[PDB]
Amino acid sequence: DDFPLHRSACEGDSELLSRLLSERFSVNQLDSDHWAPIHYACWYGKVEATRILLEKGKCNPNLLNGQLSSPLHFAAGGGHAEIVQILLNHPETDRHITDQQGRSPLNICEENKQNNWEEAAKLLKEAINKPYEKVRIYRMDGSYRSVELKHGNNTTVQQIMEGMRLSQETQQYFTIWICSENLSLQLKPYHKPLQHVRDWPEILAELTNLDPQRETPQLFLRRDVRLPLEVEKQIEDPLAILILFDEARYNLLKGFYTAPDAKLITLASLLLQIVYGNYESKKHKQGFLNEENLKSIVPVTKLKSKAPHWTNRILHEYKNLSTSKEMHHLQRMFLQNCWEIPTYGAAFFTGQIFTKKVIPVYVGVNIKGLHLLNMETKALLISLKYGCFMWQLGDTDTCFQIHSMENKMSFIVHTKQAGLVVKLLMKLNGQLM
Repeated sequence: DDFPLHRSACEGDSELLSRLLSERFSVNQLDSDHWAPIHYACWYGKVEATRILLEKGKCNPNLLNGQLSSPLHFAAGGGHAEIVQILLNHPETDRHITDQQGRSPLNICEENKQNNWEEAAKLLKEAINKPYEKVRIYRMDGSYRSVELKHGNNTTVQQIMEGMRLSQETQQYFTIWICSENLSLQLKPYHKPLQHVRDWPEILAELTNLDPQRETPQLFLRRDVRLPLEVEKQIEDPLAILILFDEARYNLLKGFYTAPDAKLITLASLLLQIVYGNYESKKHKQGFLNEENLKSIVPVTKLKSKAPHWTNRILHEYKNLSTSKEMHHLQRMFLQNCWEIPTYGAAFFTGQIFTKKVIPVYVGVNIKGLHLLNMETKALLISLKYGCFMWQLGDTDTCFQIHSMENKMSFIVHTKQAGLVVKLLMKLNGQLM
């Protein structure tokens, strides 16, 4: 390895640097000096080399050295004003970054007094006036909150949660998830969400067989999968109720909540009361529950064949609600009906089982146990409470096995998320010592 991408950067050969990027050379590879190409470019003041690496190369502007220094330190340290301009204009830049010795870019700049250090120092000082960049944090009702990014893309989940306008009690129920259409991951407090967004094609590559160009990740506020059901039952905060509710309704409508028709009807009636208020004879009597507004109160998996024969039982239970009142009281009742549902609060993973035929399955894990849904129909294939089964990862970490102590059925789920599943099973089981 000659490290030609690195050499091209400090030599300032733009055309060479650009071509090497297209020829699939990595922008975060560290050479034998533990330096990435952006470090050479910023140390030696190669303006155009840094610009191409940040833009075409889509390099992390805060990418650390082997010795934990940043491009901004090298840029400012060498007094390369124009490169400092560029880095500060990058949306992901962490302007509160510190090196291995807790020094700021300004500290190095003012000390070394190299080149255009005076100009670089001005840019750094009046960069404090700049408003921070903002990331969108979505809820399951489709809405979102713009949160200020203190440390650019180095901003952690915990720091983002502090940016959420949530009290200490409404906050303990939720955390940040990174989710595309067909992969959802709950992040830990120390994780950096925008790095996961950045590395999303590689995350999909490790865990799924999905097309990265057909999946687009976003950040979500979502129920903590670790939240004990016994703790949730004590909840009484209106905002915390609303968020859990909207997420519950979301799972309901998509068909992830499996239950007898009586339960699904009870839920539909509660949604009618919650959305439309009290029942009135002129409005909702006949022809009211058709395809269009049935779809917002019943599972989509029941909308075609099953729901059209529920309309009268739904109207009855809806009428009885009109003859609780407050909005968060009603939504709590909804959750009360959801809590007894087997797959409530579950994280879902995708996999396959092989009957020696090939059945694609959702793998659900919650504080209750493990659950398998047929991927197309969302039908509940198997539901196992903790204590009633055991799990074991496969040789390759590409599958896992489950042993039923009573049903004595053993089966193997094939999935590249097997590691995440086994890890999560262990954690949630341990909460029940």
